[PDB]
Order: sequence, then C-alpha cells, then structure tokens
Amino acid sequence: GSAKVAFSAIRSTNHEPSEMSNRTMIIYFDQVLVNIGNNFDSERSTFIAPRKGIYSFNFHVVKVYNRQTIQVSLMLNGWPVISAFAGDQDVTREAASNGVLIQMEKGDRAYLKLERGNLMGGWKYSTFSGFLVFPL
Amino acid sequence: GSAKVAFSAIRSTNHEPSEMSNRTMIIYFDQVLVNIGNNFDSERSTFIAPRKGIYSFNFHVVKVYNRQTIQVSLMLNGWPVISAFAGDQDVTREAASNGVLIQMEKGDRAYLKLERGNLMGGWKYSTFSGFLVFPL
Amino acid sequence: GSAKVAFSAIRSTNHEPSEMSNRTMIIYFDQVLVNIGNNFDSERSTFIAPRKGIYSFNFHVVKVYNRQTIQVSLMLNGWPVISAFAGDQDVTREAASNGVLIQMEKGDRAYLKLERGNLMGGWKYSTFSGFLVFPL
Ligand SMILES: *[C@@H]1O[C@H](CO)[C@@H](O[C@@H]2O[C@H](CO)[C@@H](O)[C@H](O)[C@H]2NC(C)=O)[C@H](O)[C@H]1NC(C)=O
Ligand SMILES: *[C@@H]1O[C@H](CO)[C@@H](O[C@@H]2O[C@H](CO)[C@@H](O)[C@H](O)[C@H]2NC(C)=O)[C@H](O)[C@H]1NC(C)=O
Ligand SMILES: *[C@@H]1O[C@H](CO)[C@@H](O[C@@H]2O[C@H](CO)[C@@H](O)[C@H](O)[C@H]2NC(C)=O)[C@H](O)[C@H]1NC(C)=O
Repeated sequence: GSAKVAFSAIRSTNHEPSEMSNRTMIIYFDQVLVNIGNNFDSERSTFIAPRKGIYSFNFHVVKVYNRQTIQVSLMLNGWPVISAFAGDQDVTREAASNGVLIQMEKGDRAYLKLERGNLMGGWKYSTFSGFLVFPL
Repeated sequence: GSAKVAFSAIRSTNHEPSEMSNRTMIIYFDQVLVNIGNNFDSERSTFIAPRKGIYSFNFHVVKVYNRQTIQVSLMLNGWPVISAFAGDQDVTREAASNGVLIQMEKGDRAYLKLERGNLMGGWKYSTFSGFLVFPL
Repeated sequence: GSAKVAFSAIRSTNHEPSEMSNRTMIIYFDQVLVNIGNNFDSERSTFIAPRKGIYSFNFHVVKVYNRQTIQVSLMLNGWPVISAFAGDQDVTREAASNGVLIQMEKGDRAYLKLERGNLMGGWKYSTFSGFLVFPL
C-alpha cells in the first residue's frame, strides 16, 4: 500500500510556454495519466518522494523545428542527475529521452528542466513518469 | 505470484510487413523473450492485462531509410496514449522510442500501431516490453 | 530484502576510452548512483544477477561528432539481446537508447558493448540502469 507509488504525465497540446515556465525552465505536463499516492504535483510538474526508496524515472521531451537544440535534465532537489539532448530540424518531431534509478529521501523533489534551448513551437507528446521500485 | 506479470519481445529480422499488418498497422514482434503469466499474445503482438493495476510499457521501433518518417503510438483499447517519432535518412538505423505507466483493468489491451509512415525495409532491432508495477 | 536489487550508473566526463576498453569494447561508467545488493561490478561495468528472476535494463549511450556511427548492444553472457543505434553529426549530442526485460539465472552477466563504431570524443551523459522486477 504505502509502497505503491507511481505517476505518469504527458503534454497534450502544442501550446507555447507560459511566462513562469520561461523563468523556471521547468517542463510542464498538463495531462496526468497516473498518480498513485498523489505524490506528483501537477501544477509544478514535480514528483515529491513520500518515503525513502529507490525510484525509477523516464522522460521523453518532444520538440519541433524552432531554431534551437535542447538539453533536458532530470533534477533532484535542484541538481541535474541525468541529461538528454535533441537537435533542430524540420523533417520530424524529435525527442530528448533518458531514464535512471536514484535513491530519494522523503520530501526529495524530481522534475525536468530545460538546461539548453527552448520549446517554442510546443512540446506535445512529451512524457514523464516514475515509480517507487522499492522502499529502503 | 498472480502479481508477477512481464513481457519482452523483439523484431529479429529485417523482413517486410505482412499483408494483414498493412491493414492493422499493428507492429509485429516475432521473438518473445519473456512472457510471465502468458499475457502477451504473440500472434497479435498485444498485451492483455490479467488484472487491475499500474503497468509499465517501453518500446523502441527501429527503421531504415525508406522514404518515410514515422509516428508510433502505444494504443490502449484502440486509443493512443503516447507517441514516438522517427525521421528518414541513410546514415543510421533510427528509433521511435517512448515509455509510460498507465492504469489497466482486466482485459484491457496494449499494442503498438504505426500511425504515420511505414516499415518497408524491416524493423529489425525493434523492442516492446512491459510489466505489472503493482496491482490495484 | 534479497528481492531489492537495483543499479544505476553514468558517465560523468568526456574523457577518452582506456586501452582495455578498446579491447573489450565494453562501455564504462565511472559514477555509480545506485547499487542496492552490490551486484553491479563498477570496474567491469557489469551487472551480475544474484538470483533467478526477471530483470529490467535501460541504457542511453551519448556520443559527440567523431566520424563514426555506433551500434550498442546489451550483452547477456556475451550474446547481444537488444541493440540501439546512433549516427554522426555536429549539431547535437545524440544517444543510442533502448531497454528490455530478460530472464536471468544466478551468475548471469549483463553489460553494454559497442558493436559498431567508437566513442572517441567521450560518452559523457551516458546512462545504464536495471533492477530485479521480481524473482522466479
Ligand atoms: C518565452 O521566451 C521566448 C524566448 O525564449 C519568447 O519568445 C521570444 O520573444 C522575443 C522578444 O519579444 C522575440 O524577439 C522572439 O520572437 C521570441 N523568441 C523565440 C526564440 O521564439 C516567448 O514569448 C516567451 N513567452 C512568454 C514570456 O510568455
Ligand atoms: C504493404 O504496403 C506497402 C505500401 O505501404 C507495399 O509496397 C508498395 O507497393 C506498391 C503497389 O504495388 C508499390 O507502388 C510500391 O513499390 C510499394 N510502396 C512502398 C512505400 O514500398 C507492400 O508490398 C505491402 N505489402 C503487402 C500487402 O504484403
Ligand atoms: C583506442 O582506439 C582509437 C581508435 O579506435 C585510438 O585512436 C586512434 O589512433 C590511431 C593510431 O594511432 C590514429 O590513426 C587515430 O588518430 C585514432 N583514431 C580515431 C578514430 O580516433 C585511441 O588512441 C585508442 N586509445 C587507446 C589505446 O588508449
């Protein structure tokens, strides 16, 4: 029970970044598909760990042609753990994708941040998900 | 026991799409590596959920140069949950990859569908896998 | 307890391949983020399964422009289970990414091998992780 913890969120439209998102560079997901434990904060697109354990995260951030390459980082309490990268071309939607397992303590925060480049043109089809693999 | 549910499948050759696959646009995996619970239907390349829970899925669909870009969607009972994308070039094999967690009920179906483009030239090296994270 | 098994490793610098790595073509990860059970051998960048079960693996191998395309394979006791691919360009860091579930027996070994191409220029930002989904 207290060890069933999972979330899943997607970007459902190609609408543009909000003003606050330009300031945080935190990547926003409007449609929450799964939120067992209610530990993902959808306003802030941030997972907050309810207990000590090993957590898994995956993300795929989709961009269109927009005169920019990007770097996306999964952030743990404001420090980048992993990054992914995408280029700039008009042939196809393209994704920055990566995933990892990390230890988190209670209250630890995980979210995605655009380190380099921007998502003007939208980031429809973007995904972010994660779950407690086991408590420690 | 009834909560150990996992599958894994790959495309082992670069052979071309069958006639029926042209009609469904459902992506076929010939080699099943894991099938605990026997809940993946290999003929139809479809996972059928044996019980209510949160399930994880991952896929990577590999294409060669074939004058087409692709969009691949994970389908839940015929509705696309996530998509991934790949372009068209002759430099390298390229993948449409994405993954997500979703709630499924008993009898719910998960499979992959080519929404845009085709896989003439084969989709060798393609992978699809998933598992019950926990029952609900 | 004996069913909590997880690792996570990354490549933290853009330093070049060592001589021994040129001989094995085994991809090395210097920073180990998670190692529950201590079943990942960091010197050899190899996970050694402590018991029979279904294990999940994910990897993303990041390259720079280096006049080479690559193929990366997850190896199970020296045989490639899945592969991923990346091309060669100077626009952006690019990744060969894939993931899968496999059955392993006790003592089985999982590691990543560069089947085609090389990682001159470094493979900073590369990731490799995996966990026991359940014992069998
Ligand atoms: C968020 O930031 C982008 C830039 O990253 C803003 O779009 C730019 O606006 C400037 C100044 O008006 C123009 O010169 C460019 O046309 C835009 N640049 C790009 C790269 O598109 C965008 O409007 C901002 N959105 C807000 C604050 O809501
Ligand atoms: C499946 O569909 C493809 C097209 O998506 C078929 O290949 C095409 O066949 C047409 C008509 O004969 C030709 O004009 C083209 O040479 C082919 N197109 C492409 C894009 O390759 C393919 O044969 C079909 N396979 C079946 C029904 O088994
Ligand atoms: C590991 O291998 C690469 C080649 O894969 C070595 O770099 C090459 O060295 C040769 C011979 O001296 C040169 O002709 C080229 O400049 C290099 N090739 C490439 C593709 O960069 C590298 O030094 C080796 N490193 C070792 C043994 O530590």
